[PDB]
Amino acid sequence: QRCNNNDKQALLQIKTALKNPTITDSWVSDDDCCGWDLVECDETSNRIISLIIQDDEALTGQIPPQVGDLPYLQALWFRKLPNLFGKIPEEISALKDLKSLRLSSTSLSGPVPLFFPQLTKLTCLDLSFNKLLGVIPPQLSTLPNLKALHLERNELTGEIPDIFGNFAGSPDIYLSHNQLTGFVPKTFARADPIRLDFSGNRLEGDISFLFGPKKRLEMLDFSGNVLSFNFSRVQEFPPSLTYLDLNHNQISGSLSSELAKLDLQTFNVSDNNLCGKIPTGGNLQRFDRTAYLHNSCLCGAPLPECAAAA
Ligand SMILES: *[C@@H]1O[C@H](CO)[C@@H](O)[C@H](O)[C@H]1NC(C)=O
Ligand SMILES: *[C@@H]1O[C@H](CO)[C@@H](O)[C@H](O)[C@H]1NC(C)=O
Repeated sequence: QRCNNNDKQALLQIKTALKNPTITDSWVSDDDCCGWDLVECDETSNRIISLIIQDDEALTGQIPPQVGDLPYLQALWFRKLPNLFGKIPEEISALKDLKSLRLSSTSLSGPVPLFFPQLTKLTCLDLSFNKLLGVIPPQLSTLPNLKALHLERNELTGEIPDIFGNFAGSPDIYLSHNQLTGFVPKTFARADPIRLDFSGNRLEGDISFLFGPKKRLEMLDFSGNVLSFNFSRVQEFPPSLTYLDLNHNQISGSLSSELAKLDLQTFNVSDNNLCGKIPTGGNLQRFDRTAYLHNSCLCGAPLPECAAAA
């Protein structure tokens, strides 16, 4: 045939372990498993290289450990399974060929496991919208080929490890809606990511070293933190910045007039300690007043005109 018998028996184990959910109805010992839904075989090796279990509210239990028994997996997705619980099983460490691991929108908990650096082909690592706990493993920073890391919407505490600025190739990082504390590491000055989303944490201090004219940054969201620095020290911006959200921080100083050279699509500095005139140009008078409310003394279009004598 085509379907490898060992890949076949592992899939039949996983089906059994999940209590024959409906989404595995295609998994019949009649038909070649390469034919089945949710899975993909390689063209040459004919091994299972893909398993996508998604969007099934009734599916109850843990990640079956027999996922470790599909040794040629390149993509393993468990997404939008609210009744999936327990911890990420240690067995995923034997999946040396994964490029895409997405375990997200589930009730997976415990610590972020420590074996991910060993998964050297990883390009996408998405553990987002779970109940993961404790600190970020700094050694994740050693993966050589990551494009994106999603740890957003868990229950992670502690600081951003210094070495998280040193990912080879500067992948996008999403840490938002956790309980992270301390400063953004200055190692991020040397990183060139396209997107960063650290919003809804308890981060403090400065991020001025994230901006600057040779960076390829397009999207920055640090809204809902306690950032406390003088925005006047950012006098040049990454030219392709189109999304900048800093609402709900303790940022002070004033808006550089260099902001008017950006094609900003999204812009929000509401609920800060900013002062002085909103500069004229670019898209700045195109944002409605809600991008600028709850500041100390910003004035001008679209806020009311500057009134020094009142
Ligand atoms: C903030 O930084 C700039 C230059 O880096 C300085 O000129 C300015 O007065 C400082 N602002 C405040 C409010 O301390
Ligand atoms: C800015 O943020 C506030 C708070 O999240 C929100 O209510 C408001 O609509 C936002 N405005 C813009 C223009 O993004």
